[PDB]
Amino acid sequence: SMSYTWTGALITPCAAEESKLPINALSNSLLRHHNMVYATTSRSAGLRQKKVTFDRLQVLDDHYRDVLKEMKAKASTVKAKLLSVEEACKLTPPHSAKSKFGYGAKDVRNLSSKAVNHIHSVWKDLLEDTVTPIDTTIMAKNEVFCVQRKPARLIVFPDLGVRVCEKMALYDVVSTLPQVVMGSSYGFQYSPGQRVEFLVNTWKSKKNPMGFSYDTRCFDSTVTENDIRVEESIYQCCDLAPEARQAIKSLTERLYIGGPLTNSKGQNCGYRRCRASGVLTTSCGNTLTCYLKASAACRAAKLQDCTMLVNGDDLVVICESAGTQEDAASLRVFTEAMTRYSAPPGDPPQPEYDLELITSCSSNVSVAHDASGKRVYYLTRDPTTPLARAAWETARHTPVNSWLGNIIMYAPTLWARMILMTHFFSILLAQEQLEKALDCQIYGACYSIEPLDLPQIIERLHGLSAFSLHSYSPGEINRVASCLRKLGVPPLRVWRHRARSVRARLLSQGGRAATCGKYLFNWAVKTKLKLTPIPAASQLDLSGWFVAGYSGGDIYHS
Ligand SMILES: CC(=O)c1ccc(-c2cc(NS(=O)(=O)c3ccc(C)cc3C)c(C(=O)O)s2)s1
Ligand SMILES: CC(=O)c1ccc(-c2cc(NS(=O)(=O)c3ccc(C)cc3C)c(C(=O)O)s2)s1
Repeated sequence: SMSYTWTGALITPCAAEESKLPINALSNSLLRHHNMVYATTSRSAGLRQKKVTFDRLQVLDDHYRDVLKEMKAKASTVKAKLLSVEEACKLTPPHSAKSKFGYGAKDVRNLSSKAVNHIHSVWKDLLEDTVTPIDTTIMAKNEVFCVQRKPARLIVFPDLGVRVCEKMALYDVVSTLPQVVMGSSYGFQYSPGQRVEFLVNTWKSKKNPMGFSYDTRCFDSTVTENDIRVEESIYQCCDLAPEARQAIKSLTERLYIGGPLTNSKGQNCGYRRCRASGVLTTSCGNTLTCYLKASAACRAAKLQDCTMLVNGDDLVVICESAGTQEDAASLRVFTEAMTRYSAPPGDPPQPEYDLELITSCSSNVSVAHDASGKRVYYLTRDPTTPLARAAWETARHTPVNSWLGNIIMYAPTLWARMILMTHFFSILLAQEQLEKALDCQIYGACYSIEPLDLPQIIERLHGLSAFSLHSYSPGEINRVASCLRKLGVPPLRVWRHRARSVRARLLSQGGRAATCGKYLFNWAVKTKLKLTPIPAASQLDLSGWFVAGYSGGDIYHS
């Protein structure tokens, strides 16, 4: 079974595409080596098509079935509700792709009769037809990176009407089931601090810890019909209304298992027989399937007390070491088993004995010290991509503000604090847009956030320690300094000066702005302040922020 089959029609763009970093009067203050940054375009779609097109083979043994039976037993305890049309509509992002049937995200969010009527019609069709493949659009994603160039990734999604129907039938399922089936192993239930806490405690739970990350080669393409039907059988274990059962069966047969691909010009590009990257179940399905295969593989490889952390296709395993030589052999067997389950590795997995050396979800655990000198572990990552994207956002407004999402997720880091916060608050101040809400993404879901609320948000997600970390590790320091040299990003003395300036402007503004100045830039002054809990913090409603992953799920909140 080929992951895809093609007709020859090109994967066309839906709008003008820029590959080179746009430059304005602000660019240089952040990055000088402009030619290092680029954005992927449909022009490289061909290359990607060749990488994601291959045959899949699967040999399922008793370990696989034993793990599956256990997962289904847990899924049976779940009771999920069918969402109402209005509820599903409110979860639609304001700028989500418009329907091909005469209405857009705006009409959906406002519950217009035209949109609500078509949605209802699509729903009825799902109930009465469980065989006809549903159309999907295939587009080349425009993503920014630093060279040393990768081809654009591909996104496959059904019409807006179908997406609302997916929410109605499955939102409650994909939001509640993974945590029940996988418990503490389900990664999306954790905020960055909780993820670090889980990784550290798990590591400490082993007499002689050993860990490794497992990178599957183009995971979506390795997902087979069997995998997708297996996922449906797990969903069906839930206590569901009969109408929901029918809808899930229908969406599985007509959309999740596969279907035709249509480019932006309306031409048939081919056919998909693997995971669709732009459906509501993409994250939950990848997570369940990755966890199923990995769990079974741990048994085949005989790993001791293998604890796992799964986020979609991202997998991290921490177990009890049985000796260096043996761990290496076990990992080999693990990879062989994963391969038999149609989850071949991209990069061969290697055993690590230093927690901080394991990268998962493009991040790693590191350590610093708080105002009290106490050791504190936090999540960080290589800042190259975040900075390249920040450069792009410096001269171009985008649907998703990566800089804001990165400040929220990596607030305790040296780079997010010194550069991202300083640079963007400087711009927000000059343009008087501090109070303007911006969209960013957390675990795949889109959120509208006011920059002025960052202090509270950071306090709630990372704790006051995020505003006073210091004495970072040499490893982290060198990686940050190397990245800055590579990109041609100005040094500390420059950022410290800009930070003091920004901090002074914010303080004068008063209100929330002053709070931003005091907490976000305390590191920039020589005579540090108090920094005590923020009252308004408790006000913020962060429920649903770290519950589940919705990558490509077309999900919006507030
Ligand atoms: C290349 C480069 O600019 C740098 C390399 C290492 C640097 C570092 C500056 C520090 N100290 S600091 O100047 O007080 C500082 C600056 C900025 C923030 C957000 C926090 C703190 C505590 C470091 C540390 O304490 O570990 S590492 S700065
Ligand atoms: C307290 C603390 O750890 C720090 C305070 C300021 C730091 C800084 C370290 C730097 N550079 S470095 O690449 O890390 C570096 C290069 C060469 C040597 C010989 C040493 C270093 C550290 C800074 C800068 O470039 O502005 S500030 S690091």
